[PDB]
Amino acid sequence: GAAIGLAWIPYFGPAA
Repeated sequence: GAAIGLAWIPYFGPAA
């Protein structure tokens, strides 16, 4: 979704 439900990973990097 990249809306809100998935707003934890950014810590590791959006383009992991």
